[PDB]
Amino acid sequence: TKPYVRLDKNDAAVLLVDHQAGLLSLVRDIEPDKFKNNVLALGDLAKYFNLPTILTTSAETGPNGPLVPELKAQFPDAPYIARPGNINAWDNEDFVKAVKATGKKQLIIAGVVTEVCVAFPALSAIEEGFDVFVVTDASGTFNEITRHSAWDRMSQAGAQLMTWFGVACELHRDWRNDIAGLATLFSNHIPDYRNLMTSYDTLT
Amino acid sequence: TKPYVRLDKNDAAVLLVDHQAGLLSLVRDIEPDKFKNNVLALGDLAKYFNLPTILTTSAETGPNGPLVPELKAQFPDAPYIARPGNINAWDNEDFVKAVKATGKKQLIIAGVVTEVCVAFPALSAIEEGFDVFVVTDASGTFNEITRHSAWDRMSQAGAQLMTWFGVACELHRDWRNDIAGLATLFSNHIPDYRNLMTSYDTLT
Amino acid sequence: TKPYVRLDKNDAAVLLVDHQAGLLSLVRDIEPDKFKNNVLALGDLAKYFNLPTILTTSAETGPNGPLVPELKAQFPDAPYIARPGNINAWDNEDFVKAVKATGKKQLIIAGVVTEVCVAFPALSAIEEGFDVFVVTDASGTFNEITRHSAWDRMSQAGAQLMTWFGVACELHRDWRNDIAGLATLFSNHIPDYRNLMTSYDTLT
Amino acid sequence: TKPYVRLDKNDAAVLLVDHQAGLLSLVRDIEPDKFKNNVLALGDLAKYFNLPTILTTSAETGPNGPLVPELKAQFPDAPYIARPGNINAWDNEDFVKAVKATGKKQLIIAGVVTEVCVAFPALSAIEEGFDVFVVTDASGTFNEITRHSAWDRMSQAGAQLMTWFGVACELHRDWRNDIAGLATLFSNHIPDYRNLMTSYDTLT
Amino acid sequence: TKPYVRLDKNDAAVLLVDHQAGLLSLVRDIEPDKFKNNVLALGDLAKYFNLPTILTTSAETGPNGPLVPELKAQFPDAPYIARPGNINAWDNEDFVKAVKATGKKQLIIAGVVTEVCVAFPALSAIEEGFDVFVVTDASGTFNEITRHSAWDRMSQAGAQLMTWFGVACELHRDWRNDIAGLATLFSNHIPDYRNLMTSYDTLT
Amino acid sequence: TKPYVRLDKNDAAVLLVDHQAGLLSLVRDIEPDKFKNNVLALGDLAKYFNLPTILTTSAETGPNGPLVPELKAQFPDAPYIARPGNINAWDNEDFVKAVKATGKKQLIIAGVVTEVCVAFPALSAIEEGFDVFVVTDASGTFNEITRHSAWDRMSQAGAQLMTWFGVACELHRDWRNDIAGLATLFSNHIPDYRNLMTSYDTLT
Amino acid sequence: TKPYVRLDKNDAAVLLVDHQAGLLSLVRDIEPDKFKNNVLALGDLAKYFNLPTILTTSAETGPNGPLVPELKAQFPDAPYIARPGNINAWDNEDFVKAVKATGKKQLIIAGVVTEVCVAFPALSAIEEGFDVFVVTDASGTFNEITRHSAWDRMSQAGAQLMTWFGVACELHRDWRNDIAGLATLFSNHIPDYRNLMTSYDTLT
Amino acid sequence: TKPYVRLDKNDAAVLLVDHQAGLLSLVRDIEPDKFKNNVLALGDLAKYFNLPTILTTSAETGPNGPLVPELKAQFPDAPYIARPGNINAWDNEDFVKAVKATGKKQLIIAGVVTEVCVAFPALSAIEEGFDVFVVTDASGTFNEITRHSAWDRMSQAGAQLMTWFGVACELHRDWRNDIAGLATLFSNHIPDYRNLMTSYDTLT
Repeated sequence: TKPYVRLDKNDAAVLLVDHQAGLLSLVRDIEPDKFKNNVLALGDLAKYFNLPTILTTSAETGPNGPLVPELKAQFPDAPYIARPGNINAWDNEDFVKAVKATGKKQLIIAGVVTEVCVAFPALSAIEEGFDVFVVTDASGTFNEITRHSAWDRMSQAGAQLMTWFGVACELHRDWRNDIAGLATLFSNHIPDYRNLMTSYDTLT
Repeated sequence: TKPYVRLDKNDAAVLLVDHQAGLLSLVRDIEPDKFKNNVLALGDLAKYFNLPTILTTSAETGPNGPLVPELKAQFPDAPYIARPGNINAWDNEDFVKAVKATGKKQLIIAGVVTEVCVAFPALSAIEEGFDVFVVTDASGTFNEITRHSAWDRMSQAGAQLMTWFGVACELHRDWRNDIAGLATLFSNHIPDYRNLMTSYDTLT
Repeated sequence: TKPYVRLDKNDAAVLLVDHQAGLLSLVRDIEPDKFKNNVLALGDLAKYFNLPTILTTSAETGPNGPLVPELKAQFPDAPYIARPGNINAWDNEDFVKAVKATGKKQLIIAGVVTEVCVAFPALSAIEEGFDVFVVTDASGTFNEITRHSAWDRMSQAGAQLMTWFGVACELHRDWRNDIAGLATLFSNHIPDYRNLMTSYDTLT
Repeated sequence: TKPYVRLDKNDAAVLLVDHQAGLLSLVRDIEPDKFKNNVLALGDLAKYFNLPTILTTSAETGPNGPLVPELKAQFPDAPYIARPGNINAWDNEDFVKAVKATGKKQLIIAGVVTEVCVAFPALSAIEEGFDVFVVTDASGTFNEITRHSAWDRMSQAGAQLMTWFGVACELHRDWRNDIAGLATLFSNHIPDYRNLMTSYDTLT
Repeated sequence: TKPYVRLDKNDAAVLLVDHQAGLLSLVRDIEPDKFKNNVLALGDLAKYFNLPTILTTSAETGPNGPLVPELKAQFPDAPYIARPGNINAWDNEDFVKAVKATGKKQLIIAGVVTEVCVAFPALSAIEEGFDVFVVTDASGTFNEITRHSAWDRMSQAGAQLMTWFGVACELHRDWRNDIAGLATLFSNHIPDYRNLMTSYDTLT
Repeated sequence: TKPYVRLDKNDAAVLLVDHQAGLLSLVRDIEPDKFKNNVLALGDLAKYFNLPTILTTSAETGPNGPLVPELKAQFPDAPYIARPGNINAWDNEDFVKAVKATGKKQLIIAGVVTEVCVAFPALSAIEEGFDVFVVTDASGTFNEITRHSAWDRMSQAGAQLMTWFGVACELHRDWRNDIAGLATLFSNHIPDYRNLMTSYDTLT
Repeated sequence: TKPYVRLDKNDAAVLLVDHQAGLLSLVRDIEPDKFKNNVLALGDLAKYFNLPTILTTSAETGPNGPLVPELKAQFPDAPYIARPGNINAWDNEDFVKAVKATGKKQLIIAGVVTEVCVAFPALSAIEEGFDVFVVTDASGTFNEITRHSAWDRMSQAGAQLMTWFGVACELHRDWRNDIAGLATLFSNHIPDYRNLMTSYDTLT
Repeated sequence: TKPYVRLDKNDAAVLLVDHQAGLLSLVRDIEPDKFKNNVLALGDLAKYFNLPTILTTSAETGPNGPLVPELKAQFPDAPYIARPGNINAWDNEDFVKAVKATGKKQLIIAGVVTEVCVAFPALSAIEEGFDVFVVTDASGTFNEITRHSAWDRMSQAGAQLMTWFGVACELHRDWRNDIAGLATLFSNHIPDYRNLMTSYDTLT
């Protein structure tokens, strides 16, 4: 029937679009403590799984502000495309070149705002033949209407809507591949899971 | 794959349907301060991008009331079709004529109520072969159920659900085309963005 | 493109499924004051537009309770199928016979609970070739999850999700067909509209 | 048109995935009192309808914890696959073997978390040709975003989204098949229905 | 300890302040169907218990609009003070004179907006020595912040916050005083109670 | 300063007012699964701590319905006052005589609806000198406005607003008094605690 | 009884504390469109009623940012105290001296964040003998918990919780004092009122 | 008037009650990411201001679980009272002796669950003459009803309801006392503030 097009840690690249200091103030559909944790979780999983990662920003030398320091620090050697004008990152030639240079068929995309910086390149990438996976809990926007309208638009085009924990699990496939590593990622980003670990660890 | 059918500032017309004084009191799915800002934002972007715009009202000489003054004042030369009876604007011959006279393939539609004044002509237009883009945050209705039911119906038919900021960004494409102009539109309609500008401006 | 399959007052029948006194206590996804008004609005529009209407109940001589008095009183000559056991009304031969006897291609369906008494016959009817329109604001269920899951299932099958005011507007098409009649229906079921009428009437 | 692919009590198996003590603490999209009742309702209906049932857990000898006692106690002879590493149950050979051994075409799936333990095997099963029915109110996850993203993904693939009461009704088809039995299931899991029964019973 | 200052049907007057057609459009803290039902319930109970009732409006010949027709029709002989400018009804001499002429110590107050038309006269009345009971569910305002701030202010001054059903029960005291009358009031304004009545009646 | 007037298991009585099958359908401020669990938790703790308990109903032979079976079954020897007309239970002589016969200074009260069946007797009791503790999560009403207004009124009079778990902990004081007993109460009424217990037990 | 301590336009001063561009990004308990409108409404009413107004900022030459431009522009001659370190404005000598120099007994306070920049000086002022009125809808903070805790603290101390429209009406007292002026204030800050005005005006 | 009883960094002690790994799973009134951040923020501010801090746990060798690792690690020399049975920490002699040994008049309290582990000792402390400040956003419970009922009870007794950021600002008083220190605390626990800092720093 419909094939299950699942994330393959050897055929996926991560695109982090415009998670900038100024732009994050516009994010109100997901509260800040949760949003910050989710964005950092996504960066950590990209690093953990060793997925080619591409960073891009929009007019960072203005109100939009610089890329949040964590991402910059975490991916010092990753392609960093500071777009001076193109709103849709896919319209930037350097950006597309970097994406295609990863040689990956699957693109895991997250950024701000959801309906512009994520949706535009997601739609462009789908037209180009890529398998697109949107991390909806690591992408932010004005409110639930701007968010849900974007979800509808991306889903309609064929984008798979996923969340960071789901992304990590589909990529990892098996705990035995590295229990401690995945457990650390989860403990660092899911207070409830960390608590379960604490109790289990002190008891055993 | 699925082509990205994106807004083209040279191939799009804006249809503002029944944003009337009386009818706005029926809008309860989007709070008034946000709704007013969004509707005015849509009018401002239509003017900014110079998109052929069509205004229409339903039984304005009754409880429905007159078109909100801002729109009337902003588009004094635009086609203004006061429909005496047709609920679906597409059933009004003058309305369809005005729409087709714009010569635009893409129609950006917003109005009240979402499930009637927006959905009916959106569905009619899709049947006629137009590419329809619904501005969900500049369209209002009774509640979330009447709204979401309409979204489902329009999406099912092929309408692209968008929000005003997304619409502006897809139309503009590149900041460099006119930075100050887009920045002004954003500053006037996004308090958070205006604040970022204020801080940046006083510092630089 | 996709044809706009709109309600035709001459080709539509209304199916009111299990709006029973006991069963209404299970409805918690739509608050009671709004739900009661919406159900009565649907009955009033069915009567106003003279649409063949079919009433049905499930094990009414038990906890489920009798059909709410208003509907019984409003459609004294309509087919009334008290199903002794079949959960999906479409599984009741008398019910299907009554539906087909209306000779109508379009079926406007509402009832309780949304995911069972509305969804089951809606899906059965779609398989039989009928054009189905679900009145989502006149159908009730346990909570938003049971509701939204049902919406997804019905939409997936091809059901058009609509709300009562939208249904009335698509059926009427033109105010001039009978202004006072439609205005009365609206005034009786939309407090906000009634208020607009009051102000307009005392002023003119 | 689209066939109504409805649950058949003779052609359906139930898969209960990772409803573990530790993992249930991660469920925050559905409040605990409702979630517990729903999960137990699903187990009770599986038992009532005599549907082949498969239990599976993920790294139960760790923070994830043991399967909740109720399920273990209710299905002592059911296949119980304690997966030591595979996140997607479908990747476990014993699990798939047990599923296929039931000889059932329809799979009713529920578990935690929705977007991983339910979605992954649901998608895998759809690819294998099974008719999948997801019990959305007996599956739990972090929040509404992780949940709704998963719903979109499963629906997109062809999964039918259902809720436990709907599942029971589609399976039973007719009250007369066993009134007391279904009534007991409902009374035990729907406080509102139990109240209707109490009043009716004391009066009659 | 603190005395229970309860409503006495022989020492209470009802003040209905500014429930006008225009002003009701400003009420967004309580949805319209519920609000309409609650206001009409309060009018019905005032009439039922034969309580001296005072109607008052603010600049009714302007955007504020006329008093909702039902109240005017229900209390044709009640004092009706059309205030031409005084915002706080207590500042209008005719209004205060009317309140004092009732000879009642207890004042049941409701109106729109709650923080102005209800709060101002309630605070004035408390200063004057009256026992004030505010009907919070028959008073409307902009949002929950304007509402809750007013509740705090009124409660801080000593006003007793009540809701229409509670008001009716405190006034009635005993069902046996007139079962049918109170039952009718409840049936007409509480859909859930009406349903209970329908089931009970058809069975007995 | 202000003395901590805490629950004393030897000086407290429990008043369960009108938790009737019909009346529970009116409870919409607290969802049914949680509400049922909370009411049964209060009944369980009253039995566990051997507190003198008084059951009372209002017009049970009518739409209001019988007392929920569990309470009747749990307190077979408790005073059971079927009030034929008095809305405020304190106005019923048998009720007050029973309360006073317990000899308890502290009264733990819960019932439906909170603003009438709980608030009225609570206010009456406070006037009489009793220390009143309202169990807000085992008392139900129409919505949050009817609930919060009642809380304000009760708190204003001096009632202490508590919830069942807090009630249990304040009465118990020390785990060591009977660990297993309190643990069982908690396990039976708090799914999260039960899960903690399951994991801990299987591990130790 | 308790005196109604109402706003007197001749004995009130307005304190606008820290409505800075940077600090406004921290405000998430009230959405931005509404918040901006409310802050500007308060500034407009302060100017309209000619109330002595005091502007103050905290570390404006840093992340906190400059005062929003509108307030600066609207009150060019008002005392403007840039506090270099004192968090509670009352601890700044110039600030207190300015407040006392107004000679006003009543202080209308608003600012960000509500639990610090508003609450601290409000509590200080109350201790000093001033009558404090907090504008809760023109004060912003992190979330509803930080907000409601502050309301509790301020109310507990004796502050009167008000909202901008209520503030305007209490100060104005009578429409006839200047109908057009108050009407303009309302029209500019309440979309629903503006709509009422539009319909009324076009009709008359 | 009422004195402003403000936090004094030299006369305040911090009581962290039962923030245990198991018990945190019961916290559902505040989402986990925010709750974790708030608890860690309170621990950080207690350490920053060098306030005598007391850690206490309830039956930690059981389902309740161990104290979250961060608090243990942050306060290695703080009194740590493992209570073997006393639910209200004030009933534990070592606990009270430790509180009194600090010599502090003001007690900043936080813990889980708010209506038991925080409320009980807060009420006990108030009776003993202490000035109690409850950190409502670093205290967790089952839901909003259990939370708000506790707030009411604590406030009624005289406790001051505060939140961590407010606590930090009231203790600090002046930025100049140590700008970098307070800024770091804020940056580490308020993503919005951190973003403001990032933009400001890169620009200056």
